[PDB]
Amino acid sequence: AMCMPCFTTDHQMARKCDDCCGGKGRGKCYGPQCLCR
Repeated sequence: AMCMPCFTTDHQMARKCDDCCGGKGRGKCYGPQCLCR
């Protein structure tokens, strides 16, 4: 499912997840998975 992981130890996990998913607000970190909308 995931675009990439979300690691809480990476304080920029939400920005990286957005980058994976195409830009601002497009990715959500839901537990250990970055999921694209």
